[PDB]
Amino acid sequence: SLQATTLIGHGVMVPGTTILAGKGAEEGAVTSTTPFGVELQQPADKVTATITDKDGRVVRTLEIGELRAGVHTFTWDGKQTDGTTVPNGSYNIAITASVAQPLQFALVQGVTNLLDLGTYGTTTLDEVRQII
Repeated sequence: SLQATTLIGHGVMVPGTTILAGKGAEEGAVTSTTPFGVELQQPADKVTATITDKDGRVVRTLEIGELRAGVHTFTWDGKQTDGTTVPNGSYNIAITASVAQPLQFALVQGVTNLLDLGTYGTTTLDEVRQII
């Protein structure tokens, strides 16, 4: 209970592929995206990430590179392969390495112990790879 409860209000990286893109409501707001990650059981020589929009169109392919085993997180700049910035909305990442567990950002909204992640549903504490 103590360990679950102090996560409320923090972000967690959990299995999933979702990235959210958007702008703040303030003047001058630049598009930002919620972090993504990958868990590797073995170290990786090359790491590639493909990002699709809701229609499933590839808007960017990322070359991540060499990564040691374990948990890693990244933030996409929200720009397409042609330099333009993507509309506000949901995007999905697919990651392959040479098994890869993709990680997505979720906000902890409460507890039930189970973490309530809102839209993402629930997850147990052990499925949390990183707290932010």
